[PDB]
Formats: sequence, structure tokens, C-alpha cells
Amino acid sequence: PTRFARGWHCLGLLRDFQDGKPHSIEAFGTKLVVFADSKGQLNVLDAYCRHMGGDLSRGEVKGDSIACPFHDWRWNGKGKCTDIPYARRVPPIAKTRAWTTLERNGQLYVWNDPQGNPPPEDVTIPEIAGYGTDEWTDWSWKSLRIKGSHCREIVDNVVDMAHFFYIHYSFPRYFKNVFEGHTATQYMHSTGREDVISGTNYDDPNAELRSEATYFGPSYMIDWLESDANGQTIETILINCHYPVSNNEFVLQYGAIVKKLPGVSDEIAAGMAEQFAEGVQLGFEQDVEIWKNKAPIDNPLLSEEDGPVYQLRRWYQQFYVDVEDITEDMTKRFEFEIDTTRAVASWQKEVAENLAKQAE
Amino acid sequence: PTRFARGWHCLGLLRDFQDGKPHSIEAFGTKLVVFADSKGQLNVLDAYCRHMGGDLSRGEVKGDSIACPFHDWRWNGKGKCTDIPYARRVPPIAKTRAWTTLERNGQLYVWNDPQGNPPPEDVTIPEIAGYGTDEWTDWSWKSLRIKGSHCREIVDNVVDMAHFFYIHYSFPRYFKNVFEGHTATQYMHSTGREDVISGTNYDDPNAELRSEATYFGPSYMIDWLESDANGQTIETILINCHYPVSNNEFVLQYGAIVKKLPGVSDEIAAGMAEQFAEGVQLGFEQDVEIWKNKAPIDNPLLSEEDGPVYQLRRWYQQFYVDVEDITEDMTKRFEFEIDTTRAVASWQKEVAENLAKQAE
Amino acid sequence: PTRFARGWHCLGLLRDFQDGKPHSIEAFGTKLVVFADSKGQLNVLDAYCRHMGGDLSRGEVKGDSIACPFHDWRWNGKGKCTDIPYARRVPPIAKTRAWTTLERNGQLYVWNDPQGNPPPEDVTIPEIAGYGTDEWTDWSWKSLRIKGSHCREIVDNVVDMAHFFYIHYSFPRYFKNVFEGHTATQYMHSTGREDVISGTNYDDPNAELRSEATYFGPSYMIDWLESDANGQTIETILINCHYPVSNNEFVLQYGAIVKKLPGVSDEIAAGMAEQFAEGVQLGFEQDVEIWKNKAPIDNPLLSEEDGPVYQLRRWYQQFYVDVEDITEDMTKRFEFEIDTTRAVASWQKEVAENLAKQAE
Ligand code: FES
Ligand code: FES
Ligand code: FES
Ligand SMILES: [Fe+2]
Ligand SMILES: [Fe+2]
Ligand SMILES: [Fe+2]
Repeated sequence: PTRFARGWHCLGLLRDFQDGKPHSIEAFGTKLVVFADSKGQLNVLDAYCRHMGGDLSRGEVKGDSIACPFHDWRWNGKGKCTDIPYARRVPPIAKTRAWTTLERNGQLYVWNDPQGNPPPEDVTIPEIAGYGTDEWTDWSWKSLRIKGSHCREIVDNVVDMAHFFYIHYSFPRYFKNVFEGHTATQYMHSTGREDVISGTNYDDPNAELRSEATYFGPSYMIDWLESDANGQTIETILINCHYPVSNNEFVLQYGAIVKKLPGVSDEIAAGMAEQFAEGVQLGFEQDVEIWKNKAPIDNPLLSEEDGPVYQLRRWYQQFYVDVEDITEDMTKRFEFEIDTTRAVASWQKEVAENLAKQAE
Repeated sequence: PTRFARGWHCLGLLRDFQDGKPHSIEAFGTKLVVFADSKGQLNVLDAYCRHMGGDLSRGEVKGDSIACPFHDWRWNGKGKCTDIPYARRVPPIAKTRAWTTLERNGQLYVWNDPQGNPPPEDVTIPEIAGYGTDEWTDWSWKSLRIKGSHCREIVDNVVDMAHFFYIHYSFPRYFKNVFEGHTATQYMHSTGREDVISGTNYDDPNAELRSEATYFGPSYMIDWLESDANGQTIETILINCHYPVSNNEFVLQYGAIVKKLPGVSDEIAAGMAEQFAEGVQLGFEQDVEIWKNKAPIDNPLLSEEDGPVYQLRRWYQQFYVDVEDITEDMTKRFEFEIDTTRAVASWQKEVAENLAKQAE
Repeated sequence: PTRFARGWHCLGLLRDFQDGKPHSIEAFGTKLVVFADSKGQLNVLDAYCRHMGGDLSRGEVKGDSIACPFHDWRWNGKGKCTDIPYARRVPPIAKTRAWTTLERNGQLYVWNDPQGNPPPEDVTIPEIAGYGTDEWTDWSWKSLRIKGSHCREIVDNVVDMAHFFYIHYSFPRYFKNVFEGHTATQYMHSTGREDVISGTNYDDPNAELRSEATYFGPSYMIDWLESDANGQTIETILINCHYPVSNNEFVLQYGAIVKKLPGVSDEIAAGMAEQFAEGVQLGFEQDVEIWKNKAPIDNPLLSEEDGPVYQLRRWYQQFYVDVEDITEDMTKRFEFEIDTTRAVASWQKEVAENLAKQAE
């Protein structure tokens, strides 16, 4: 009916699944069950039992298999029926759909592919250096649902230079995109507007914000943020990721970790990190207010100061065709820098005009 | 997909739009923004910005243009992009859909037409003599949504003689329809039932109610009501109008103004007018109870005492075909009078039977 | 669009319809009105009036006809317009859809058939011996709606031997199905599990439960239950029935009557019957928890201990084809006994293992 993106998708944080009860996720137009085996590893299958349609997510784990609450059949992490407890044997074709998993960076990922193939080794989610380490906090994480929109409308932001001023209240002084293979990257530097105070990580006019944000596949973005304040620089890592529930609904997730400042107690270091982590969340929530309130546009009208929207969408298209049909122009290295001079000039004028009105 | 009526449609009262923030209206299967320019005149455009789909209704007005809250592009009342503030020029094709407006009788109207043409001069909404005048009150106005029905099911009432007895508790003693060009008219006179007391303008058995109600196009009806009580006659004007939200939902609006009785103080004159205005609203709300609870019928079964339903629907059909395809039988003057003698005889009998039971 | 089962369907208890106002039932993809005539007999018609679509369920009864609340036309139990009170005659084709009724066992049934034929005499609902009698209680009855599922998913339970252990906490020691003509029967005997206490009629490990449950057509099941406790045996009768609201929603109803134990006062006999009646309801509510939480399966994966699912569905299919197309294999007597030995052996082991853990 409706085609979902081939790639890694994060279903949430490991710590929310290791408990070791089963969990339901509505995703990819169906329902999924997540459960830990006896060795604590996570498994993902279609939630609905292939016997008579019982809900495996409402079952319990027994050994290394999930047990259906209707007639107690047992399904393992590869989708195989390991036992029908009241029958001599298992019909030889007792198999359901199993999703390949990846546990990394304190998160759970599943591989989706309509063609039914496994993830190739060169398509993965990178290890975030610093995670699982006293130096860095643990994820502050949040989640919501957006309806009436596509996943792609989030991805469109990769190339959106102008919204940094209007939505994040900052001047994007450097802005560059690089699309290559199965990744899409935004590099940008900003300083905060003097005519606005809102407690985000974009706020400070005295600090330069340096951002490198990359989609590792269609659904998962890691944004490395450095805020140079005084001599010292605050390092954070923001995750922006999504997965489709249906053709018309998706889950959007975002989380932050902050690097602890050294030569200070834990009480104070962990308290200030949390303080900055909230600022990052608030920045992200500025995008959310737009994303919850906007129509899709297949044929956007573009200005000379727009980022490379059509090339971004071309790159993204690779994840919605069969791998044999992916073309060179989708995956070949493409880069584009916007000279932000004109925009910043317009913006600095406007901000000066505001500041003049603020006093007199 | 689904075709909406060509014609003037009232979106509400001017005073609710002159404030001068933007307003959203869900109508004609899309979302609209209404906003005042610097000279206070109202403008209507599609709400969704043609750049990347931001919601203009959630923006602000700047001069004579609405400003998108996503990247601040500026759109004027003719749908032209007047400025991209951070870019040198406006792409030469920067245009969105603009709706032609009419401000009159303290209300805002928009012209809808699938063929995309402007309103011809001979198709308009007449000036209501008496509006904007100390002699007459201002609109008491109300609004609601009806789902699971068509606009046409409201229009069907033009020819419904019998419902005056069952729904408005009155005897329709005179009843006539005239359809002509783009108007459809109901003339009727009534007196109230003695066996029922409910505080509507149809209630009084001693007063004769005279009504002339005309659809000026497919969506907007003005009903001139005169209630002859004693020597003196109370004059009111009721509006019944609608506009479609989707193929399956519409907004129904109704409002009243009353002429102030002279030779009395303002406190008392304005207080009694309001008193009568409520009676009119209550009468209208009797129709609403039916309209919220009734199925559409494409092939109604008709009695010898029904009004000219098929001719009414034929007239109405003109608004759902292209102007080149409108036929003579749709627009040619048609009139039909129901002789209400038989019905009134049946009704007066039944009412007498009730009154006999009331006492003994 | 979507085809509903030909057969008797119970709309509820007679006592809820004899009052003698009209009642609406949403069923078979439309709305229905139920009303008592002057002799107290019940009538069922489409709710929407064939004049202009008024809601007959919101009308009142006048003599032997329901009166539309919009223009007061009168419709009798055979769907004929008996009067247009304000008109000389009734158009000669004034007919709406009438549903054939059956009042029996304190319940109201309607005959549905897409082919528009009347119920044949040999297809009926049997008189429940004991109903309407001091010896037996009156129906304790309950009702709910299930969405996202088909009627058939309830019917699938006829052949579900295994769920008695997992869902009703009992050992099915005897289990047999017989399908024949337009009936489908489940015979089973059980004893309760010692490792579980929940206050249902399946609970007692010391009592043998004997059940004979038969679908008399596609929608209505009567289950004769005998619980042999001590010397004395408790007799109950459970009804499980349904009717479709739409293709995607249905109403599920269940009720119980209990036979009063003799040689005891009424206060105590009626109090204990009610006590047992609740136990029966709780048992049924165990199925409801599964039925509210399960996906349809067109191609169920079956074990060697499954009941004859495909033959059951073949039998059921007769009610969704035209009577001329019903085949011998649908209606020919078919019987199947499951030898429950292996399952009970597995189950008794598992239960012993639990009991061992319970103590130590
Ligand atoms: S439905 Fe899952 S075991 Fe029967
Ligand atoms: S979406 Fe309207 S200005 Fe960019
Ligand atoms: S709609 Fe039923 S009588 Fe007119
Ligand atoms: Fe952003
Ligand atoms: Fe009316
Ligand atoms: Fe059951």
C-alpha cells in the first residue's frame, strides 16, 4: 500500500526495554513486540501471533522466547516457534517476521527493509564516543507523535538555513550541506540574537555555537554541538530521530547528553549539565512547534537563499526505491555552501531596528 | 475530488476579524487565513505558505501583507509574495490562491468558484437596509458544525411547508416559492398554535407572522420577518447561511437584528429588541435539532402537500456545474403556491383534539 | 459494499424494548428503530424516514405505527406508510425496509438477509426450556462493542480446545465439535486448575463442568452448562451472541440464567443463583479480554491439537453466500473429537510444577 524507508530506526532507549517484560511499539503500519531474552539481549517481532492472532506484547517472556497469552506458543528472536507446549511438535513452517536489532549508544535500533534483506555491514549507526562514561551524562529523552505529516518534512530541515533566525533566534554565520552515500550533513555556526532572550542553547550572543548534524540513514540524526563560552567550550550531543507509525503518523524522538565540566564536584557538574541539557531540549521544541503546524509541500517555492532542497530529497529518495534502482545522483558526494552574508545583513538590520524600538 | 458550490459564502462577522490579528477558517477542503491590511480592509488567502508549508494563520500582519511564521515571507491580499526579507528578489512565480472578498451588512463574504473566475457584478449580496443604523440592533450571531450531511439538506427547507407546524409550532396559512436566476425565495404567513407555548417568534396565536426568505446564491439566506402584534408590527431580519468545511462537514451560521421600537428609552428599547432576538434564535434552533439528526435523501418520497423539491434541487444544481453548462430550466422563473387549506384543516382538528384533552 | 451474515440476530432483551417508546439500534451498516404497537408486539424498521430522512427512532408511537418527528408520517411494522396526516392520500409506493421479528426466550431477534427473503420455517431459534418459570432466574445481561475485528473471530472459539486451560483456567478433559446444517456445536467437559483461584464457573477442581454450546445460525449461541458439585448439580444457561454494526465493528452480548435450588427460601435461592450467575459472567469476560486484543488471521497456523478451524469456517461461509450457492460440504454433518490426553498431560505437569513452587 504505502512504502516505508529502508534503514535503521531507533525505537527508544535500552533502559526502557530492559525490565524484562514485553513492550509494544506501533510502527511500520503494524504492531511490534520488544522483549529481552535470558541473556538480557533485546528481540523484536511482529506483535500478532501467527496461530490465531493473539497479542505477544501482552504475553510474558519464558527463557529466550516470548509466550503468547492466548495459547502460550513460544517465539524466539529470529521469529521461530520454539514450542507449542501442549503439542508433540511444531508445524514445520512456524515462522513470524523478526526484525534485526542493534543495541548501541544506549538505544535500540531496528532494520526496516521492504525487500526483506538484512542490513549490510557498511550501513550502520556509529558509536558515539563519550557515551557510557563518567565524563558524559545519560540521555534526557522525550517523545511525541505527529499526525497529518510525513517523515520527510523533518528531514527537510537539514538544508534550512533561514529558520535558525526565525525559529531558533540566532544568526547562522556559516552554513554548509554535504550529502554522500547514505548520510546527509549540515554544518553551521551561529551567534544568538541580542533582541531576544529564550533559554535555549542558541541564545547567547557572546558565544559561538558550532553544529555538525548528520543523518545516518533516513531516520536517525546525531548533532554534535559545541558552545564556545569564555575560554571554555560546552560539548553536547543531540539526537533527532523518527519512525513511521502509519503512512499518516510518526513518532519523533529527541535526546541530549552533555559533557561534565571537570575540576568541580559531581553535585554541581551534574546539575549544570542538566541545566544546559534543558536548553537543548527547548531549542528542539521550537522546531516541533513548526512541525506540528505545517502542510507538506511537494513543489516548494525556493528563494536564492534556500538550501539544496531538491538534492536533499533526491538523496532521501534512495531509501524508498529498491537498492538495485538507486542511481549515482542519489549517492554521489554533493556539497553546497550558502553564503549567509545577505541574510545576516538583512537580519542584523532588522534586529538593530528592534533594539532601537526597545529603548526608545 | 468533491465539488463545492460556486458563490458568495459568509465567513462570519466583520467585528470578529478586525482586530487586526490573523484568523484561520477551515473551509472548502482547505485552511484559510483572514487578515486586515494597514487600511483595515480584510484579505483571504490559503493558509499554507507556498514556500515550505508554514501556517500563515499563525503569523502576523506587517503592513499590507501577512507574514509567515516559519521564514517570514510576506503575502498580500491578492496572493502575491511582496517580500522575502533575507533575499534580494522574489522568485517571479511567487503567487498563492487569493479569495475575492466582500464586506457588507457587517459580515465578510468570499467568492468560491472551482473554475477560478471572479464574481460577476450581477451576482452579489444585497445591502440590508436598516443595518448600521440606530434604529436597528447589531447582530446576535451563533455558529456550529454539522457532520455527516450536505449543505443541500439545509437548502431543502426553502420548500418545506409542513415543518412549520411540527417543528415551529405554527400554522402556515400562506406558502409560496419563487426560483429565478441565482435566487430562491420562500414567502409564508403563519399564526401560532394555541396548544403549545415555546418562546419563539412563531409562538403567538394572536399575531400574524409574515416571512420573506431568499437565498442569494447557494449559501446565504436573508429572512425578512414581520410580526403584526396589536396595531404595531415588530420587524426582524434573520440570516441563515453556511459554508462547507469538507465534503462531509459544514459550518452553519445564524444571526438576527431587530428594529428598535420608538418613543421609548434606549435601555427599554434595546432590552426588548434583545428579548425578541432570542425568540428568533430559538426558532432557528428548532431546525438545527432536525438538521443534526437526519439522513440525506437523494430520492425523497413526496406527498401532494410537499413543496417543489425537485425544482428547488434543479435550481441549486446550477451552482455545481460550469457556468457554460447551466440550462434554462435551472434559472428560468419558476413559481409554486401550496394551497395550505387541507393541511391547516388537518392541523386545526388535531390541535382542537389536544386542547379538548388539556382541559378534560 | 460489505456483506453481512444471513440469519437470526438478537438485538437485546424484550424488557428493554417494551416501554413503549422507540429505540435506535445501529446495525447492519444502518440505523434501526424498534417500537411496540398497541398490542405490545415489537416492530423493526430502518430508522431513517423515506420522506426527507427524519429519524424515526426520535419519534413517538401512535397506535400501531411509528410517527416521524419531522413531518409526522406514520409507518407500520411491515414498513408501510399508514398515514400522511395533512394529506388526502399516501403515495402508492410509500414503503420502507421492515425487518422480520421473533420474540422468544425474553429476547428480540431480527432476520437479516441480503437477498431480501423471509426466514424459512426450519431456520429458527429454539425455545429454551426453563425460561419464564419460577424455577429459573431472569437474564443477567451485558453488552459491549468491539472494533477492528470481525464477527467470525468470536465464532472461531467453537473449536478452541486449548484456550480453556490458558484463558479459563481449567482442563478440558472431553472436547468434541459437530457441524450440521445451520448449527455448530461444541461439547466439552472440564475440571478447574488447583494452581489458580478466580471466581468463575470453571474454577472448581472438585466439580466436573459439562458444557453443550451451539450456534443456531451465524450469530447466536446457547451454552447449556452443568456443574456437578457434591451430589447436586448446578444448571445454568449462557447466551453468547453478536450482531454487526459496520464491516469493522460489532456488538457482543452475553447473558445468564440459573436454575434455583429447591427446598430453600426464595431470599437464599435467588441470592445463590445470582452468586453463580456472576461466576459465569466472569468466565465470559476472560474471552472478552482476548477478543478485544487480537488480530484477525485468515491463514491460521494450526497445531495437531487445534480444533477443526477450516471446517468451522467452511460451515460459517454458508451464511455469506446466496442460498442457491451453498454446497454440501458446508452443511453436511461433520464431527471431530480431540483426544485431549497429550494436552492435559502437558498441562497437569506444568500445574504440578507451579504447585511445587507455590509451597517451596
Ligand atoms: S494465538 Fe498465539 S498461541 Fe494461539
Ligand atoms: S514556510 Fe512560509 S516563509 Fe518559509
Ligand atoms: S422526514 Fe419523516 S415525515 Fe418528513
Ligand atoms: Fe531547527
Ligand atoms: Fe424552519
Ligand atoms: Fe472461552
